[PDB]
Amino acid sequence: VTGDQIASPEYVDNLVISAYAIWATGDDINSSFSLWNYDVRSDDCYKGGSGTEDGGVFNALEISKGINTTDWNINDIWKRLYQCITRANTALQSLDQMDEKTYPLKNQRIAEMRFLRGHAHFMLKQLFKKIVIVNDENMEPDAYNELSNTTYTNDEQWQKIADDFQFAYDNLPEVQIEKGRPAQAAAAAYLAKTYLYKAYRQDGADNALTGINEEDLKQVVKYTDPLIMAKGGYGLETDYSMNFLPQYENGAESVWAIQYSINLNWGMGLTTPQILGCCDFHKPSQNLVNAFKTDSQGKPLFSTYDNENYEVATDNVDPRLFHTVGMPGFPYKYNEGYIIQKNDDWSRSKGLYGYYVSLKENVDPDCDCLKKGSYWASSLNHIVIRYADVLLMRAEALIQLNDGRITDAISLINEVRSRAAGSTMLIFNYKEDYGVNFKVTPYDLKAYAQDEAMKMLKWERRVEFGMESSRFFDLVRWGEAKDVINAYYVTEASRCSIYKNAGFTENKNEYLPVPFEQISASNGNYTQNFGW
Ligand code: NA
Ligand code: NA
Ligand code: NA
Repeated sequence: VTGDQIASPEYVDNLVISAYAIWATGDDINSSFSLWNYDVRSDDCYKGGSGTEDGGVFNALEISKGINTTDWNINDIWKRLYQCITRANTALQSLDQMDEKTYPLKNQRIAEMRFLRGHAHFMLKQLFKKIVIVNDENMEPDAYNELSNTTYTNDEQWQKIADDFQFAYDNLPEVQIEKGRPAQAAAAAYLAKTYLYKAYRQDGADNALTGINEEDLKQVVKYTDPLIMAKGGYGLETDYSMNFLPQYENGAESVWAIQYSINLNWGMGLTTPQILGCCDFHKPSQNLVNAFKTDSQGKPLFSTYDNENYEVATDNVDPRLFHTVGMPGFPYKYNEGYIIQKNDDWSRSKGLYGYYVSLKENVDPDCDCLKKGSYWASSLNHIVIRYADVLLMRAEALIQLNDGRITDAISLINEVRSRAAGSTMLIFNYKEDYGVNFKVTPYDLKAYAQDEAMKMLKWERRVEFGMESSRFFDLVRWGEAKDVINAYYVTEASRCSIYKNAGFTENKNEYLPVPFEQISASNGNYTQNFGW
């Protein structure tokens, strides 16, 4: 009955499109949904910019000192991520009322919105730990006003996120024509990722690891099953570099990505190098550059890598370095017209934060995909889930299960590591032209003890996902952020003097404080993180 329809298809589809759109337009230069601004806490990178006071709140995060519950940036990322949840919930409110006879893709669209809701809650959970679960799109103002971030235990909060991805897995198609819409495999991947983070229990009052749960790990293994992934045709790109190039978007490795177009990615506006005039943020560390060094057999220098800086002429190196970090003497993003130098064209801080450039989010300066507004921004997609992460999540789970499948996990690591060894498509002249000694070899498929296998796993993550803003979150997952980050502060202070007085406090700095503005507005319903 035409005049009795509260919501037409067009209007509901517009709500759905709006719920996607906020992922491209809802963030900003100091609050990117990549969360790069927060991964300055890791051993992968430095804040950059003009100096320590250019984003003082982010300097404080970088060194773990002088962070406040009231900091503007902390409240802002909370609010921006909750705005994404609000839009997904608005769409669901209308979708729930639709008649499938009128709107045949009702259930699939519901699944899309639940997936987006899960994406936002997952990132909030990584950042803040103790979060509000806003999963009732039909909630009245009174119920809405009594929401709390301790209604659910830590483990239950992870379960609630998983529940959204589970629905999504159960209801999404295997293949999407419109690639920004998640497919079944993307829900499976994110469900697995949720269970992986859930498995490393923090079931006590503080942020310490209390156990590693096997049932959660079995869910990771279940939802990374290559038979599931095959239904969507997902797999490694032929060459690693293709993950980060405009003409290779939506490939087999792009399990799920945010779609930009010439809607540019303004949230990366600060991370362009100084050669474009601004802003030199998000700078690879010397520690990360050194982590690409390899031994005479093509393996990581597990205990010695960081003792001397990478030296092109003499050292074996992983090709992934040259897709991750732009270094002095080399082309910027594969463009021989822009050779990086140790000078003020390649530093906004006279060298304080060094001369490395993060390549992954940057494009060829001649790209038609690159525009200048207030800042320079491109249409390069942001991949939330790369297939390499599926394989390495699977390996991690298998290694933690330690139930006779560590050799299977090594085989998985080797699919990623072998791919890196061959990844010279746009850098194949670097031996002849620059003296680069490429050497990466897969591991022998023999019996490894669990701790050795886990070391190999962590190391493969390090070189696979440098500068992709999950390194800090991994260290917290693993319960070792204080030790790894404090050791990095000690070693990196001789290279970047911003770390002189750095120091991480365990059972405090594993997460951001819940923002005070939020606590205050909740009238006692929100609880602060341990140690804050
Ligand atoms: Na850092
Ligand atoms: Na690349
Ligand atoms: Na630079």
